[PDB]
Amino acid sequence: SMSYTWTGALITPCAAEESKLPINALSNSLLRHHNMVYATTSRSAGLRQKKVTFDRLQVLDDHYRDVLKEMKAKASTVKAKLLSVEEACKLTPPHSAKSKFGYGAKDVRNLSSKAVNHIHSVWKDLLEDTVTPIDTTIMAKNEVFCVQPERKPARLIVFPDLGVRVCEKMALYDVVSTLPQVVMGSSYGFQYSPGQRVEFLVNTWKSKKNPMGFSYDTRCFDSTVTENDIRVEESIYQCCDLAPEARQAIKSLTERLYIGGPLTNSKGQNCGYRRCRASGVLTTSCGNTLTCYLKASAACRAAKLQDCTMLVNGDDLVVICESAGTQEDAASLRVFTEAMTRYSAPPGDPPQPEYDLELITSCSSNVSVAHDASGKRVYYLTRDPTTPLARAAWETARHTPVNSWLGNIIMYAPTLWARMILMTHFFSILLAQEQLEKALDCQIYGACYSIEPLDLPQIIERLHGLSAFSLHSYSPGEINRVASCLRKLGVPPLRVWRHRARSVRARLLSQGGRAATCGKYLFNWAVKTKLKLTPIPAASQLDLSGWFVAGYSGGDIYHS
Ligand SMILES: Cc1ccc(S(=O)(=O)Nc2cc(-c3ccc(F)cc3)sc2C(=O)O)cc1
Repeated sequence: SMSYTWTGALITPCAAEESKLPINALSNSLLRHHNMVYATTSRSAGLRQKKVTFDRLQVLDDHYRDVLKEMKAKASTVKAKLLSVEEACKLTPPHSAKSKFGYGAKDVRNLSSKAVNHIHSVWKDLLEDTVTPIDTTIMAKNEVFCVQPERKPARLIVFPDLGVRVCEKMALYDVVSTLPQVVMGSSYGFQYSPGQRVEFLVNTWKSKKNPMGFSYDTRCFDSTVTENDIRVEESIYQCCDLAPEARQAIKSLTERLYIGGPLTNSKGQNCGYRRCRASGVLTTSCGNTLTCYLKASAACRAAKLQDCTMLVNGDDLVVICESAGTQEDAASLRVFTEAMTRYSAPPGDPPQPEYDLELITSCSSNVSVAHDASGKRVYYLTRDPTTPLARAAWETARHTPVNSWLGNIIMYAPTLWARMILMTHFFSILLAQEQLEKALDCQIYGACYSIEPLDLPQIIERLHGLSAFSLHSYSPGEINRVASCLRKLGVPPLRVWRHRARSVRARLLSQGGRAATCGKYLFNWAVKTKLKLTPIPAASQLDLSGWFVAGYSGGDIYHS
């Protein structure tokens, strides 16, 4: 079973593509080494196709079936509801890819008769037809990165028509939003805010007599997902207490879309056929998480890991267990990897045991420690700032659908780099354009949110605590990583950011209201004589319930 079969037709762009970093009057204030930043384009799609195309083989043992039985038992306690057409329409991002049937996302959100009538016809077809493959479009993603030691090819996105996507929501939004946590419990990563993820990892690490942990990187996970895997996923969904109509729709979507289907480029030409995970469907996140959890849990048993605790976020996996010594741990990991491989999940980078929690990277992030105003140790989530800064550079010269700088500030507010650079840089820009009150779209765990920059102090306090505005004395390793990134990209030093931050702060304070609050809390680090920094009122008015519940990457979800 080949993950993909190709016809030879190219994966084409739907518009002009820029690979080199766009430069404007503000670029140099952020970084000088422009040539280090690039965006992937359809021109490298061929390289990616070669990487993701291969045969899959699976050998399923009793551990695999035992874990699946446990998962099904838990799934049977779930009761999910079908979404109405309007509810599903409201979850559609305003700028989602238009339908080829005469209507767009805007029409969907407005509940226009034409869009609504077509959605109903698609739904009706799903109930009556459970065998005809559904068409999908394949595109090369345009993403920004920084040249790495060891340029990456564009990732591929595969998605069905807008009408089908709305139907996916009606049949599965509730399921993908609630089933994972019930089945995986504390191992389900998307139920945690950054701070809660740290808490879980730290408490788990402390729960072992001699902790040992490792991250497991499956090589091209989506391509390793087999027909068996996708049918097993469906069998789990079907354990739920569902309306018969939902069961039919889920069965149909699985047979006609999730298992595989024809691939069409932006020009309308047949590019080939997919027999693996589609990266752009509602169940991509839930499905990968379930499958990764199933295989990893079985592998932990096959390798005889002692008290293994897992944390899974889609294809991202981390395991923390009881150490049996350096030599034995190395042996256990090899067996774990052999098991994963038998399950069709071979590693890209071979896993290695770590005995220092800070050195374990999962979800492209790691736990580190700093100190608050009181001098107390505070654990927080951070990550290598390279990609975040590369994308900020792009966003500095071009307006984009997703403002990664905002999402990164939200998720990494306590970090040295987000505070010193991202906050300072963008608030200066917002001030100059008098766009402080303009809400911006960003993404959290794949879902899109419209957020007002002025609400950041409230958001940060609620999610990270007041200490996020006073962290200092960062770790040697974190300091070295940030310093390295600044040199690599050619970013101005601390003295320059502090100077700018003092100016931005002074300007915000003069604005009063929420702006003044942003200046007081976000930039207290820049002043020589720090201020009070006490709780904030309004903060408790924003509804943050739903932000960290489930993953929706590739799911075309809008939460507002
Ligand atoms: C957000 C923030 C908080 C504190 C400071 S600081 O200058 O007081 N002290 C500190 C500055 C650091 C630093 C390290 C590497 C760089 F490439 C730039 C700055 S690390 C640190 C520390 O306290 O451990 C700056 C920025």
